[PDB]
Amino acid sequence: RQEETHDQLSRNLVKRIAATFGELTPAHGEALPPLWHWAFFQDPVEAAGLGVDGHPARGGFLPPADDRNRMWAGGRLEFHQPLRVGGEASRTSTILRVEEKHGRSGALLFVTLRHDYRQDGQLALSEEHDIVYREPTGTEALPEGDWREALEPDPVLLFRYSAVTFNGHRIHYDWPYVTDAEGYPGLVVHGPLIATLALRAFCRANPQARLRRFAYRGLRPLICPEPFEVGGRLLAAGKAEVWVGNGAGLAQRGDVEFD
Amino acid sequence: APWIGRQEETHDQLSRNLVKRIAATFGELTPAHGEALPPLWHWAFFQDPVEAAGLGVDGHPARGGFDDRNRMWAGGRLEFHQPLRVGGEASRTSTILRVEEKHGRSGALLFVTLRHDYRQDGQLALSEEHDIVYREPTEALPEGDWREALEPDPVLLFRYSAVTFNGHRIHYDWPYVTDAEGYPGLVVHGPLIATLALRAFCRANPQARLRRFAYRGLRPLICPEPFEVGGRLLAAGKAEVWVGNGAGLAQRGDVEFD
Repeated sequence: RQEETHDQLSRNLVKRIAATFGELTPAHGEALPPLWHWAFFQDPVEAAGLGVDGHPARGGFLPPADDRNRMWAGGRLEFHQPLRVGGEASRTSTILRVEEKHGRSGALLFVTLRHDYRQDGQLALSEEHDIVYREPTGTEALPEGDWREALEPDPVLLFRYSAVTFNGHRIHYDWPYVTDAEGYPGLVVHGPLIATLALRAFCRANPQARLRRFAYRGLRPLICPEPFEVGGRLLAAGKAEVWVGNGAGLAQRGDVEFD
Repeated sequence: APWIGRQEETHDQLSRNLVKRIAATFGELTPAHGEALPPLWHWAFFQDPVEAAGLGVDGHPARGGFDDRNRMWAGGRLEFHQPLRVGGEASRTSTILRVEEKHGRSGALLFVTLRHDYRQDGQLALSEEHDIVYREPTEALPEGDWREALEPDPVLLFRYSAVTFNGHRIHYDWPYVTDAEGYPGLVVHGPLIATLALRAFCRANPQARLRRFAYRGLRPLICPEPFEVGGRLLAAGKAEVWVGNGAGLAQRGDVEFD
């Protein structure tokens, strides 16, 4: 069940994430910005090990030759101390739960991974990640908030985010595939990309906040290159909500707790 | 004022986490800490990407010496002094060696040659020239001593762009590469097929100690067309390598070794 892997949070890759987001590259020993840890702990497989969608070949939990579309659906993180640039870190991972649910387009499989990240023998971060497999497929409207950021995705941004995460999933860069093969209108803006943007905006609007908890859940896919915004609002001291959306409604919602 | 001769230095760590991603892209073994970085994998490193706001429309950094022309990796030459070590620090000293613009009947052609010298632990490890061409949008496969058959796909191309953190849209943005730059499909990277061509030479001659490699693109290789790499020995310590398919050669190169 449990698997422990290791990585260096090396500055060369941190530079590439920072450039992707248009942000500064922290120096050795400084805090890895929130959710940039997704660029690390990658153990990619050779092509023979890959599935048609570019991800690692679908394993035992799925039926043979599963045609369903895989999606990064949401997750939850608990923040204890920042991981630090230039240091090593271990990730202890486990499949927490697998579950069949009944979706709008048919039955969808829900996989929840749990990861614990340690540095210098201390737990820095705990995460749950929800992965969904669903069949080829009226959200809440964009509410008013205390901050907002307008964004305009393009394929270079999406390609770069896939690059720093070394995610082979073809829905983020292979336009003929994402349309003809899995039936989307165009490229999908990564769930974790917009989560990072929404959390980043909260932090900008709240620079003294010290993150304790972040939850995010996708509602509908965002398609490149349609403009969108990230927003949020304080609900109470140390409590905020965030969202990602546009004129067609919200694509992602999330919850922040902080000190 | 003179564009050539301005030296710039950059530093990196040849960290194994990115070596694993290169190894996976190529389906090769992942060298252990402290072993040799395989030939031409140095291209995954020394990346100083620019922020999204300083990117040109083709996904490369914006042109400072301006504009609408296609940029292409034309060729290069390398001299191998000693292998770079996985896990070590390394430095690259770079300069513009030569610049030429010709205003001919097919538009203006801008040719640029960069020089890179790579040092590790106070020793020169590798020297490189890289030829870049800017140009307005647009032989048979010989018999040899060795050959390898290859089928490109967009994941491969995406992965090679990822490890080189190369934003150029011709390697992954199918609507751009066709409509905007006039190719028939995704372009298989020159450096990628150069790595494949040299790697197949090293496979067929595992005792060969590389001294020099030269490569030149001849025509774009388009994904997903099957292609093959090969080459043959010309003389003691001399080989030629090539990349091509039924449609003709896409790249040639020369290997000197001992």
